[PDB]
Amino acid sequence: FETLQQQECKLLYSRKEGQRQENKNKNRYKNILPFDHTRVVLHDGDPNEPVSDYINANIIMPEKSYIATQGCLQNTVNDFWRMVFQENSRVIVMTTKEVERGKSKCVKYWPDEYALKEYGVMRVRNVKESAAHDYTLRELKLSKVGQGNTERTVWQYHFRTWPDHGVPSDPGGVLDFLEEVHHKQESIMDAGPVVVHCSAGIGRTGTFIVIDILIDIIREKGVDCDIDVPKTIQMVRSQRSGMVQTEAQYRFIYMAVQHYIETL
Ligand SMILES: Cn1c(-c2cccc(NC(=O)CCC(=O)NCc3ccc4c(c3)OCO4)c2)c(I)c2cc(C(=O)O)c(O)cc21
Repeated sequence: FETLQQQECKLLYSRKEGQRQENKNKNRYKNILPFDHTRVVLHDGDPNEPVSDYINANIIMPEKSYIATQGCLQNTVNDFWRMVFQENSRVIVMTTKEVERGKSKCVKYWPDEYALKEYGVMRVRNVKESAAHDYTLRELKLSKVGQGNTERTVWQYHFRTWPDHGVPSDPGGVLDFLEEVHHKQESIMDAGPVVVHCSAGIGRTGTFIVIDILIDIIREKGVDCDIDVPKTIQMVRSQRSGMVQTEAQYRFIYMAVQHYIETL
């Protein structure tokens, strides 16, 4: 893990946008930013706003795409749905609670069951909240106001059991969970990138995107194929820096992948 933490003593890519004054309070952590070449660009924003194209997120495509970004901020909730809509995403993976260890990891941006809110030009209708053990599945209807013909379902799997400290002592919950999200994403033909976030959108988020990428490998090739965790992390970090910030989260990806193979 350290042979890679060092490999980032310097960054091979530019993150000039996130620093612009106007995008200053559009990030949760001043130091965590998105590389200009992968970052999600937001079109069609309030023409009264100078910069409405920025959102702290990065398209992550294995080299099924993903979109890693931060947990919503009170002032970014509308930029968030604009991304969802613009990107045509149908699945959302919340990996953080709304407040861990007493602090705000993410702001609520989905309306209560049966309810319906409006975020800028976007409308969201929670048509039914179901809640299993490790997570809660919320069926949402997103659409741009003034145009109901654009409406589409956007399932939001909200993992809730992840410990405030450390990582799951066992990968079972994360695997059944991801397993669901996989098939759900597969059923929706022409869906956009799966979104996955957390406080900053790089640690825990990266742990999921990564585990999922490898498990997809094990579904296509078998339990025999070769898994290179370290080459994979570098692979995503080239699209978004910091993916996976701890050794424990690193070891998890390993225990995660093996376990899955055991299951098979
Ligand atoms: C572990 N970690 C860290 C991360 C990395 C380095 C340091 C910290 N620091 C801490 O606050 C822990 C300190 C502690 O012992 N508590 C006492 C305490 C807490 C809050 C207070 C306070 C005192 O005084 C005022 O406030 C967190 C990140 I960033 C991070 C991000 C993710 C992700 O998915 O995005 C993740 O899954 C894990 C992550």
